Amino acid sequence: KKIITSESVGAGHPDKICDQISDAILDECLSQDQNSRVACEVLACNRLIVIAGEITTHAYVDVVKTAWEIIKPLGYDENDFTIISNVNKQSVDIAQSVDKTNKNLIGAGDQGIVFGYACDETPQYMPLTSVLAHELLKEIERQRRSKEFIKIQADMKSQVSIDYSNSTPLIETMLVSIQHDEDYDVEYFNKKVSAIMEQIAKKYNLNTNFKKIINSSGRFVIGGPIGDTGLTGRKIIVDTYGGVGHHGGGAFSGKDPTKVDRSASYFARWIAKNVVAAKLAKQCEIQLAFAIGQPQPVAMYVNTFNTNLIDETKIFEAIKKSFNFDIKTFINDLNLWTTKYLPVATYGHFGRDDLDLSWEKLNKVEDLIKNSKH
Amino acid sequence: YKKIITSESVGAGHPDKICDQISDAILDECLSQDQNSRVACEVLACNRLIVIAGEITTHAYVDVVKTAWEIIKPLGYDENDFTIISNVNKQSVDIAQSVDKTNKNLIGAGDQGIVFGYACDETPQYMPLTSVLAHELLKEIERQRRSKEFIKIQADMKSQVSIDYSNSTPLIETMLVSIQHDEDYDVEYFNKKVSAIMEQIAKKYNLNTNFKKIINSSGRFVIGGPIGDTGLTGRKIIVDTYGGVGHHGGGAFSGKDPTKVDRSASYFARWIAKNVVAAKLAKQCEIQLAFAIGQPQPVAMYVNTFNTNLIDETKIFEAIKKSFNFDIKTFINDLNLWTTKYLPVATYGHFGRDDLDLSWEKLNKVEDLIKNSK
Amino acid sequence: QYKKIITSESVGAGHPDKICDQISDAILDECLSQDQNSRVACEVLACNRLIVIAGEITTHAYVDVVKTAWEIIKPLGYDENDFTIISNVNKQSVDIAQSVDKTNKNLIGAGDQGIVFGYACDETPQYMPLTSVLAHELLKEIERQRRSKEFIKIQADMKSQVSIDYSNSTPLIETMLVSIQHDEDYDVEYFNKKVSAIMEQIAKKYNLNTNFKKIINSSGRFVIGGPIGDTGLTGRKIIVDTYGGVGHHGGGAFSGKDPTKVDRSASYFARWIAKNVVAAKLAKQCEIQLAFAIGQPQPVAMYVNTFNTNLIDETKIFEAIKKSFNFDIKTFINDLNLWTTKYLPVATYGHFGRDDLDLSWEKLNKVEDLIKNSK
Amino acid sequence: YKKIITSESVGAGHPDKICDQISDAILDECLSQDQNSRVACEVLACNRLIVIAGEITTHAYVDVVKTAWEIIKPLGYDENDFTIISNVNKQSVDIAQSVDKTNKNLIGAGDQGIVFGYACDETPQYMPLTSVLAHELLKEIERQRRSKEFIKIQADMKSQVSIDYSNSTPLIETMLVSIQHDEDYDVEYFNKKVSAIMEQIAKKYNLNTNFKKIINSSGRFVIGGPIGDTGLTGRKIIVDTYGGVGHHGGGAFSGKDPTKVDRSASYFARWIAKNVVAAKLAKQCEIQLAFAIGQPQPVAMYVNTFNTNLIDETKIFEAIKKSFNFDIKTFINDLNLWTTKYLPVATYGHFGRDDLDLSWEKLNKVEDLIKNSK
Ligand SMILES: C[S@@+](CC[C@H](N)C(=O)[O-])C[C@H]1O[C@@H](n2cnc3c(N)ncnc32)[C@H](O)[C@@H]1O
Ligand SMILES: C[S@@+](CC[C@H](N)C(=O)[O-])C[C@H]1O[C@@H](n2cnc3c(N)ncnc32)[C@H](O)[C@@H]1O
Ligand SMILES: C[S@@+](CC[C@H](N)C(=O)[O-])C[C@H]1O[C@@H](n2cnc3c(N)ncnc32)[C@H](O)[C@@H]1O
Ligand SMILES: C[S@@+](CC[C@H](N)C(=O)[O-])C[C@H]1O[C@@H](n2cnc3c(N)ncnc32)[C@H](O)[C@@H]1O
Ligand SMILES: C[S@@+](CC[C@H](N)C(=O)[O-])C[C@H]1O[C@@H](n2cnc3c(N)ncnc32)[C@H](O)[C@@H]1O
Ligand SMILES: C[S@@+](CC[C@H](N)C(=O)[O-])C[C@H]1O[C@@H](n2cnc3c(N)ncnc32)[C@H](O)[C@@H]1O
Ligand SMILES: C[S@@+](CC[C@H](N)C(=O)[O-])C[C@H]1O[C@@H](n2cnc3c(N)ncnc32)[C@H](O)[C@@H]1O
Ligand SMILES: C[S@@+](CC[C@H](N)C(=O)[O-])C[C@H]1O[C@@H](n2cnc3c(N)ncnc32)[C@H](O)[C@@H]1O
Ligand SMILES: [Cl-]
Ligand SMILES: [Cl-]
Ligand SMILES: [Cl-]
Ligand SMILES: [Cl-]
Repeated sequence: KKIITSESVGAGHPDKICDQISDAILDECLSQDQNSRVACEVLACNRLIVIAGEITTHAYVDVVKTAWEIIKPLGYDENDFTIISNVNKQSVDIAQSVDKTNKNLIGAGDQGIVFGYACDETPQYMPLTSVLAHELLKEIERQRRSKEFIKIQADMKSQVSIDYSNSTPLIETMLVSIQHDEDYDVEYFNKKVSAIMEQIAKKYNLNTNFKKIINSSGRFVIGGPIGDTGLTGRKIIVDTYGGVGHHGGGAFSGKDPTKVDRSASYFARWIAKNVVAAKLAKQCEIQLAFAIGQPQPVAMYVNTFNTNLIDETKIFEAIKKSFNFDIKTFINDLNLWTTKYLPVATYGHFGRDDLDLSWEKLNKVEDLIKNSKH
Repeated sequence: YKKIITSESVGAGHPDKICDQISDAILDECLSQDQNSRVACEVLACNRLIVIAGEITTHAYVDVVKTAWEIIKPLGYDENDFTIISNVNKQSVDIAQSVDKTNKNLIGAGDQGIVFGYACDETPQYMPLTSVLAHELLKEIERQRRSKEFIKIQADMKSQVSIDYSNSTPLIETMLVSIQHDEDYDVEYFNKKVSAIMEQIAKKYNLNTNFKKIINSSGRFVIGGPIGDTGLTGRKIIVDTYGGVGHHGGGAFSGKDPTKVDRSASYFARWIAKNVVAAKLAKQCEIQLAFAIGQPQPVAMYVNTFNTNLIDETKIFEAIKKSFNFDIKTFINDLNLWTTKYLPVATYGHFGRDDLDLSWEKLNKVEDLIKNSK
Repeated sequence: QYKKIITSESVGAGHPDKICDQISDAILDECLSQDQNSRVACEVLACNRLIVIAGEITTHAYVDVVKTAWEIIKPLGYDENDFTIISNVNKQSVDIAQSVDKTNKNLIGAGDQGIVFGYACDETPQYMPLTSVLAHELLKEIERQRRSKEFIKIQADMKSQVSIDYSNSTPLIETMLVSIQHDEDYDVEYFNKKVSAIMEQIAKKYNLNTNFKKIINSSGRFVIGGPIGDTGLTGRKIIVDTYGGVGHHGGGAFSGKDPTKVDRSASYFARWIAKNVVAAKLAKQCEIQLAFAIGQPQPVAMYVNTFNTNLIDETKIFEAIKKSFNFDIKTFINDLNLWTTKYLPVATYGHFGRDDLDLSWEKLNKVEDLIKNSK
Repeated sequence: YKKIITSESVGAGHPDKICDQISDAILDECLSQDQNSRVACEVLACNRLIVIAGEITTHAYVDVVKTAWEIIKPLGYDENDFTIISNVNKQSVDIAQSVDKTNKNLIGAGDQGIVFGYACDETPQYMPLTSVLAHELLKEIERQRRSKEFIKIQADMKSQVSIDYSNSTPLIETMLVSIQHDEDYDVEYFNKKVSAIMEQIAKKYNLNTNFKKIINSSGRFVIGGPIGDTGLTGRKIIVDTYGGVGHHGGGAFSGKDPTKVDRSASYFARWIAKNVVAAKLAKQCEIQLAFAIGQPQPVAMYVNTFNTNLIDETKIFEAIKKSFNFDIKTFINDLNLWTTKYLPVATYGHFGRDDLDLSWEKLNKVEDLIKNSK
């Protein structure tokens, strides 16, 4: 059997708490000052939250109040954490490279490599393993908040394995771990989780006879930052493509759009998704590489995994003709100065049928089709 | 239209790598005193603060300040440069009971997750050439910084290497380096030193010497280390692994004892893949393994040979299953992970290190694989 | 999500409203085969174990309504003892008849007042909305497979609904939904796989994406069906019969009606105009509204809407239509051979864009006239 | 070239409307006795037969003969005019299990389907003027028939009004009425009465009086009601709604309890559209909603403002999502659909009825829409 597996984590997972605080701080800066330079990193461990990084802005963000906005809906209060604010300014050496003399150009905020990915497995143009893993946790957290699923807490993880041996996928295993109250009823808990798992499988017209692994540790009462240290940018595969897509290593949360790790990753997704939606391939991955201070990528590679429906050279040419690779220009084309990032800090940045993200729009299919012709 | 693949590396004074080094230095000290330590040490370094956190249950005592100074003093920092915060929590007893089975003789996985192992035949290291070259550039620059053969530079540095794989012999397309330099440097001397190092590395691998060189594209890099950019443990996971050519499941290595399968199973998967390729069963091999917390074996496995298999894929899969022990306690012991020193892999990658002697890099399973693949 | 997601439906041959439309039109066809001057307005109700055949017929024909009903219901699996049949056939009001039969002038007066809309667009080779085309194709294929036994343990009552995202210039399928009546002992895994493959095969036939949401038997159980599960009546699927909610509708039903009922004949006429306008490349979409008065031989109003997709001035389209078509009711009925057309075939799967049939109102025989008259 | 739009209405003695009235009178009787009734009552009226059929599961008992007599006696019929057939089946238990969820806080949609809600600013009713005028003609004639101000007429009648929208002020182009009359009527009196009523309605809406009048074009209409034409429930769905100016999804209203979304969601969509227009977000608004049997929320929505939007269409869409709850059970309760009497909307249209007090006609969401659209 060909068994592929991906994961997700919930809103009370400690790494995700950090991503949410980073992006909530970013969103508050950008709401006040659209030219903010923000690289906000957070650490959450036991009873300490550290808010750090490099920010140059006209805004003022109350980082304590912002942190409380993320942690109060998970059950924490104002006395649970020491908060350390260590906000440095952006290095003037980086800033002079980004802010070019030509005021219509933005130089890349760093070197690096990013990958964008899309496939035709799901309506989201995402790997089915990742879609199912996120949907499981979104439903559990929805029920936790509405009180349809009682005596659970917000720290949780999922993992879904799919059998791709035949042309119809089968679910092989669904796994969930959910932090629970000391006085929980394990029979009620197992039945709730089993039902949620089946409901998600049925929503995607899949089999319902898969293995279920429910709270395999056998006890999960200690959780959140008490059980495990969180840091920003430690769930980059959960944030992206579940291990089916390649990754260049850059984290998203807490970064303004001049950080190409974020903005060019969104751009690359937008390209790949439109290539696949245009039916030029079943799977498409776009690698882009950058040099600090340079306003365009220094390299690009387009991989269609032998699923291309037209010549690879024509795909590559259609992409070059249909997209503008100037950083300032693609930041503007995707409205990244006015996008709210907090909503993508949980449950993935891509394929979000619950959100309206610019990099998910299929508005380049007509250009790609026209530019790919004979 | 050329096929250009790009990977990166970072130096010992890069702030994320400072954190990885402190994490692994702390781990090495714990394991030297107590081979049953449970350690998950996470570090943040920003401006003038180093935060040492995570979850440790041990009979050892580690002087975290002294350990941090051992990493930062060779980079030019002193005892008054950083506030050091020590926030060492204990391992959750709920996780511990799942890992330390009542049985004895078994170790349960320390978490769920997915890991990937990768190997290819491009280099004697069985690693992607892009990654090998990127690391070799920075190792040589840092060697010269310490010997004073390359003056007026500092320890924060990055590299990026682009290779053109359009034809059967790879060609270097671009080598890029950024190196933190002193205010009073001589840019002409600096450019000449870097150019020569780039050519020397290319010649060491018998490659072309006519490639593009991008040297300090920002045009000024005086501010650096944690002053210029916040570092965190486990934020260079692609640099630590396969440079974007191999998949990644998202787990970080540094600071973790071998019961954390993100580390131990990633090493195990590498060991498998490298032996597959060394046994000439394939030119490239990638192995995915998935885990469930508390369970002593993987819950899923997938083997990809990218259509470079020299025998039937099913026989490779079977030979792997027959030639390795998938029990976690057993593979931890087969790789001598309780007595391996991790600090040396906290810079310049955990894989393909022909400068080190790592158990997961040994070609001691070739014989078994060949026998079991009939 | 913020999107232009447009949705249309279809229903199958064993859907209870469609059973009624088929019995209505089969009765009409038998009358017109015997007497081309028949006046027929045949309405059918099917509930539980009763079929009522009613309406107003004046004819020299004789139709065996029981035998006709059995011709519709036997291929769906019913037998001769499943329904009580009530035949309540009244004559056409002589007050309506004298208005329609203008023997004096050689004219036909409209059989009623009313408004009709004809519609066409360039999305499909049928010149129909893609949502409607796909919805019908799904059910035609499932019913084809039911009869050939390629798809087992299903019954004839079924519905489909297709949602397309038109937010950008290329349409993408958003959702395909089907509900199919199934046997008690069915295998849900086999059923899901069969439906999924049919859905994908229809998408691929039209060169569309195959990664859309699939909603398959959302009720979770559909063993009770046909008139037992739901009452059918003639003329309760007028949007399925026409343009799936993309086109406007004036409210008139088609089935069971002879061509003097302008609800039917003028609807067909308006489709014929709209289709030819679009095929002539005068517009990408065209909707024609016509209004009538009982006893009057021509429409009392007309409006032509090209939805801002006109390729030439709207006044020239309007003029070309007036020069190319004859709006006298008797004349357009004869131009479309409506007295000799068989209507049973259009009582399932829609009256328009039927590339599986040869309908007069679907012929592109006015394109040359429209192009010439638009200059 | 004039832009002439036309709509119709029919009177209380029209045979299709007789059926709609008996359907809704039966429904009202069921709901007065049992608010959890499930009712889908369909009626056929032809020559001398009335058939009362459909699917009802209830604790109520309705005397269907007495109910039918309550509709037909004020139209001049008596107890010996019709054979009455009662064929009341129960609701399919297969449908019922889908609608009446185990989770008793949800109602699943009673069927699949598409509904459209519409509103425009042409009249105080927020309805197309053509429809408003057509209904007003027949309401006034029927009022006069009953008060004996218009003698020697009967209750079967129809109207049709054509308006020229070529210029910014609408002009009436044609008014057409047909009214069933006694054999011994005086045609001159009748023509003058109808002409005056037509002028009186035009003057009520401040319109022109120079339009074409088409009065009893057939030239004789003594035979009428079910003797002249067969009626069925749900055969005037355009007259019931928006006169051909709004789109329609094909579902009928009369005889259905609120779990049939063809009715309840049509009312809900009207309530949205009307409030959008009253809030001055657009001059015309049409809302399409699609449903799946057993699912408690719509599966699709589209909002069309016909390029008359006064703010961005995305902000209208967002304001609607924030201001309305799309859960079926919730919108049924918000509109008090279990306790609304439906008989009054079975003649003269279900929308824009400034002579009734309908929940879906209340402008009680304008403040929410304005607030949520900033
Ligand atoms: C407070 S902000 C803006 C002050 C003033 N409104 C202005 O435009 O100058 C100025 C600097 O404070 C630093 N800073 C430190 N903590 C901060 C916080 N919580 N929010 C915003 N900036 C902060 C950043 O480096 C930032 O560039
Ligand atoms: C298992 S912990 C990671 C290792 C931890 N750092 C240690 O000291 O062993 C990682 C994630 O698993 C989840 N987790 C925490 N305690 C758990 C338990 N008792 N059972 C299952 N999952 C748990 C939480 O989401 C947590 O962030
Ligand atoms: C210091 S250790 C060893 C003490 C004594 N040797 C023993 O065997 O119990 C005990 C606990 O201290 C906590 N601790 C806090 N900081 C520490 C540090 N710097 N090194 C080791 N353990 C630390 C860990 O949770 C660990 O389990
Ligand atoms: C450019 S910084 C990352 C973004 C930064 N947090 C900011 O506030 O914009 C990332 C890495 O690039 C390198 N770096 C820092 N300053 C640099 C410069 N002035 N030129 C080039 N590379 C630099 C250092 O290795 C640093 O860790
Ligand atoms: C049976 S038809 C034709 C009889 C005879 N062949 C003739 O030419 O007079 C005469 C009338 O019967 C009434 N009728 C009742 N049931 C009928 C049916 N089943 N087929 C045709 N006409 C029917 C219609 O009103 C029709 O005008
Ligand atoms: C759902 S029924 C209509 C409401 C019904 N009269 C009642 O009493 O609730 C309308 C159509 O849906 C289909 N239908 C019937 N039973 C169904 C079921 N159990 N699941 C799905 N669709 C069904 C049939 O095509 C039927 O004509
Ligand atoms: C008359 S009601 C039952 C009266 C009894 N009060 C009860 O609660 O059970 C029971 C069934 O009768 C059927 N029925 C037949 N004709 C009916 C009618 N005229 N009014 C109500 N139900 C009728 C419906 O299917 C309904 O669910
Ligand atoms: C004209 S009839 C429709 C077709 C009719 N079933 C037939 O057999 O020809 C439709 C409606 O028009 C009205 N109508 C009936 N007889 C009429 C007449 N003599 N002149 C005008 N309208 C009439 C009634 O309102 C009736 O419900
Ligand atoms: Cl984790
Ligand atoms: Cl970096
Ligand atoms: Cl239906
Ligand atoms: Cl009518």
